[PDB]
Amino acid sequence: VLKGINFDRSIVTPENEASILDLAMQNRSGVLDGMTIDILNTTSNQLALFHGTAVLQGYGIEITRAAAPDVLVDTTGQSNETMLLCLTIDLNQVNVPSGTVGTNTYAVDYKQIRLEFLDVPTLLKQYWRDHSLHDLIDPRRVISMPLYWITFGQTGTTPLYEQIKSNYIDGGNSGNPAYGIAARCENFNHFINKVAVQSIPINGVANRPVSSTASQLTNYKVWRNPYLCSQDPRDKFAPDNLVIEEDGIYRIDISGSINIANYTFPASGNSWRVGGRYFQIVCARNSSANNLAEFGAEQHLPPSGVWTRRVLVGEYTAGMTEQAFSSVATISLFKGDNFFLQFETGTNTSRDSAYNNGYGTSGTHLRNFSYTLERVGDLNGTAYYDNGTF
Amino acid sequence: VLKGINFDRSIVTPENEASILDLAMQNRSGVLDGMTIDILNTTSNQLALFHGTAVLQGYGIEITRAAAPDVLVDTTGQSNETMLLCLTIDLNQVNVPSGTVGTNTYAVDYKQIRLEFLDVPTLLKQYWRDHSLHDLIDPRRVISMPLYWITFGQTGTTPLYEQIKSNYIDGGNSGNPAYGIAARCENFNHFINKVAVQSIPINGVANRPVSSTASQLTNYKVWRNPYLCSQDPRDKFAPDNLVIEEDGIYRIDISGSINIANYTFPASGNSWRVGGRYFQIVCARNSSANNLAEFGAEQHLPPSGVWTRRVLVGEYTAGMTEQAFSSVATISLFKGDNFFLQFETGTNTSRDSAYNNGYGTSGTHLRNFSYTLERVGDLNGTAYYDNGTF
Amino acid sequence: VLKGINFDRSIVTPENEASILDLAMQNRSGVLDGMTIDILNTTSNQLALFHGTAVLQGYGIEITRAAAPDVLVDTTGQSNETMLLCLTIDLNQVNVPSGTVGTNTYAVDYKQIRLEFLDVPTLLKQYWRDHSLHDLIDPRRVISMPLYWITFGQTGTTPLYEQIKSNYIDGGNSGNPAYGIAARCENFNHFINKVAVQSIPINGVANRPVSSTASQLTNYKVWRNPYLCSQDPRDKFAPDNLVIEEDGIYRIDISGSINIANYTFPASGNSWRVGGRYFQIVCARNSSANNLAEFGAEQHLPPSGVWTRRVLVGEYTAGMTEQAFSSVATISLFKGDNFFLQFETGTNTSRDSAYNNGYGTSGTHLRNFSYTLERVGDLNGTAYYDNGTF
Ligand SMILES: [Zn+2]
Ligand SMILES: [Zn+2]
Ligand SMILES: [Zn+2]
Ligand SMILES: [Zn+2]
Ligand SMILES: [Zn+2]
Ligand SMILES: [Zn+2]
Ligand SMILES: [Zn+2]
Ligand SMILES: [Zn+2]
Ligand SMILES: [Zn+2]
Repeated sequence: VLKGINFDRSIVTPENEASILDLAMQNRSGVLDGMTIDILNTTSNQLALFHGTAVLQGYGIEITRAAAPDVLVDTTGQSNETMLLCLTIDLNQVNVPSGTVGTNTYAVDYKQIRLEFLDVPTLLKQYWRDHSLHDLIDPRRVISMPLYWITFGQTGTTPLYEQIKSNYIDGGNSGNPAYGIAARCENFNHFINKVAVQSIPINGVANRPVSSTASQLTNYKVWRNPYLCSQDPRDKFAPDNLVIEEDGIYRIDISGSINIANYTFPASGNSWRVGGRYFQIVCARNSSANNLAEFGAEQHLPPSGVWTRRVLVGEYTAGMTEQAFSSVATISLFKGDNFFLQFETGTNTSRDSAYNNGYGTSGTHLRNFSYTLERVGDLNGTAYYDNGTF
Repeated sequence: VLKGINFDRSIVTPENEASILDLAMQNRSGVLDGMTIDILNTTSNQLALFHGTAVLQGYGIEITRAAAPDVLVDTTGQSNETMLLCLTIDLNQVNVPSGTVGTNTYAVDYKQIRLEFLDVPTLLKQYWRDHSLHDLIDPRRVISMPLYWITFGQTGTTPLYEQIKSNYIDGGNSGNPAYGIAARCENFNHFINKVAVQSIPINGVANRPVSSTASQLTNYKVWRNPYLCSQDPRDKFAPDNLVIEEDGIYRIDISGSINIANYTFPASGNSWRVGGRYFQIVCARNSSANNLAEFGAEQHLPPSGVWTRRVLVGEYTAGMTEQAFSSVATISLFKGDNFFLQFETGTNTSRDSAYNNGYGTSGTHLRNFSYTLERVGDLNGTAYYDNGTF
Repeated sequence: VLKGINFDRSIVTPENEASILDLAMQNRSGVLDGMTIDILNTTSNQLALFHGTAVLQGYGIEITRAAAPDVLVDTTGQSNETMLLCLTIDLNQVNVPSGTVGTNTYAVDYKQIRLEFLDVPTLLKQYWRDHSLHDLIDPRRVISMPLYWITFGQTGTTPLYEQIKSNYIDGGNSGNPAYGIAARCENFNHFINKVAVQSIPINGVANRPVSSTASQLTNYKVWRNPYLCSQDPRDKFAPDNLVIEEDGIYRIDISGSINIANYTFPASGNSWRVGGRYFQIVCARNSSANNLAEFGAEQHLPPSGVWTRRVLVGEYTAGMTEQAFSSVATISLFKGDNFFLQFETGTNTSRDSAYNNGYGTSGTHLRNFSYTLERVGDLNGTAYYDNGTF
């Protein structure tokens, strides 16, 4: 029958308002404030955490402050292991109330909530990002959120820790937690290698032209949303590739210029005319490598016929020292994909190349180059096939 | 007096949390999951629907699963008619509870909820998109959401069905249901007709250059959000025009290049110089035709002085074989409007035309052309006049 | 201990659903409908306001309609002063219920809610935009939202009023209240002054080329979201500068063309070649002046190393009459900052200038110029340092 949830005679239940808060959170779970490690109160038998608030699939969880230590987690028996400190909801457990709402003594022992140590495969099997308490097809009773990588040493030592920033809603994303910017950078200058195909380094290090003969690897300001993407973990691909952590339709914006752009000089033989040289800037996706996503999670397989390369800018050099370009596109990306940008031209400098024979500032380079990658849509349901192939 | 809704001594009512869920839904109503037709359990006297969840102006509605058939709708008396299967809320009705919260027997017969067949004019008069239970000026007691076009044949036959996808929150839009992408496409190539003004086909079919003498109508990947826009229903305008289904401020992104671009050849008579040829790419809106919106609904009239054409790219050809362009603009669009893109140039190929005299690959064409149309703002209240004219 | 908020044995409190509604409002407070001044029922002793709804840090406030006047505020004792009419929540007060839920006589005198007159410094000390009832570090018990600037004259006169539009969620922003468009304009034409550095007027008045010898100051359609930005209050900077009212990551889109663009004419001395002229379009931020934000509020100080200028377009003129450009960038902006756009070129018209020696339509100018400024991300927590410098 047709059942009302929010109607005059309805009873508003706990799952109901949890389902409402989950909707209000754009189906994202995470720590809203605090819940960071407290090293001062951390020993070889206990791990301490500061007070804070978290939302796990619409259920509000709080670590209360008093007097510190705000909370203590038992580390006894954990040694010579890398574990995940997890916040877990277990709906098979029973919450035990005590006292009364009449007196001012009502209290609850929330046995449905746990702070625990799990190994990577156990967490993955009950990770909120892949499974749900509210799931249509496979509804779960136990769900977890990883907070920290905890590396325990020998018995009697305090452990090493690494925050799982993808599970903390810190800032930059308040208001649109499941969307917004994935990656962005400030303007940078990058030397064009004398090759037909090359990636543009989008991860914070560019080969900056410094003199008339030399270029040097120089850092530039870059930012990544750890919930949406991360720098490739393999050092071969780390300067150029992003790993996508979340499926969706993304917008890619690029702008910059090609400086010291090559062309065929106007001479009497070519009727005093500029011979333009073809170049293109492409964005690309690649899913050949599995397990690139956080925790080595299984990649989300793209639909059949999915794109791999897309031209953003395709034109000829125009005989000027510097020529500007700009491009904006929406593209489908999948969890576990590599995402990168490529510059493409011919290799014959006297005939078809957009680059010259010079080096450093005297050689062809990208100048004032920048990009923004933003999640703008999801790939749930029908969209996966209708919108996911391009 | 100043009344509190969420305060210590307040009583949180059903309309209250419905108003909260409606806000959390960005004032969009629709089926969240399931509620699709069940043909196997559909006869000539009954129409079956699968289990699912829907939100109608903040009221949660559920069709429960058990044993199938999840729900049955009476089709007796319906013959030789095209009807709308609607989910309706009727606040004039009384919900009948039974049993008790003490025993485990509390149940409700939600007579305020109906699955029914309505004709187009009846649905339009109580459609959630145009009228509201929460409305300030004209508050309603009965509101409906159309789910399927149901075409009943002769007495004794099973009917034909067409899903009303604008009223299903399937995917691509979870998290920002009233906004996001309206339309997007992959890169395509389109031959420029030897005319002064022409539309660029944005609906999935382009006139692709295939040989040195010929171009052929070729499909390209395109996607449309049915809640925001649809392909024009008139075949004359179907390859080029979108119909806007929702008012708002939209962002239009375009990029591509003009290939085999025409110019005046450098000769001794013009001092060995390139004679550039003017062209422009414009976006346009037109509201002369009423009833283009879904169900033939009345168009929303734009404010006085509203724009009709906007230049996105305006420049000269530069003497190169291929020249890239890009443009991004925010524009106001109204429910019932036609939206389209136009390429504009001169008609004299030896003097002012951006196009040449060739055909197919030998003729001037758009190459790597793509666009994204996105809803980025609404036109409610004051914005209608301050932001709605451009 | 781990406390549940939305769990089976939990008690859902007023602060809880207020915290839920605040999240659903993207942490924005404001009037949702009505609450505008009622001049007809306004005397020299009372100020009247129409019925309406407002949300203040998740608490729903309503002014009820009956018979008018919907509400009356005591103006006795207020004379020869500019005051702020404020809606205030005071959690130190006690809400007084009466009657019973059994009979149909339950009512509450919400003493925690006040409509009052405050001076600018008092409002600033308890303004919702800077302080919170839900705040982690400095939780407050009293918070206010300014609705109108009320200027009282001599005793016996009705006052003058100015609506505080930043605190009214009117339209354009329903669904994404804390984000969306900050500023946008229609295409305009603007004469390039014969200087090295100049601002592009983004506030609705351009110096439009009208004849072969003259340009004239002409209005163009522009829109600003008062919650996000305002026109600079100092007349020296009013045609060009915006004041940012809210911190965040913003997207800036620009497009247009440079018409009657200057270049070195091809002659026998330069081997019949076009000598390109360098120009750049930059966006800029400046925080040297404090108190530019609404109510003269203290500016939010940017992180150390913050950007001040960013190149959007950097290239040479290409020998054509008109050359198009486009650019999209994400930038950090802070409350109290000035934001503006600059056109930059050389000053020698016979050597390095992108502009010529002509005036009006015969002189170099921006044609079909437009922009969109949009808030796309916040700068809360860690983002302030990681994302706030660029
Ligand atoms: Zn649920
Ligand atoms: Zn996954
Ligand atoms: Zn976006
Ligand atoms: Zn309401
Ligand atoms: Zn309508
Ligand atoms: Zn948008
Ligand atoms: Zn709170
Ligand atoms: Zn402030
Ligand atoms: Zn945005």
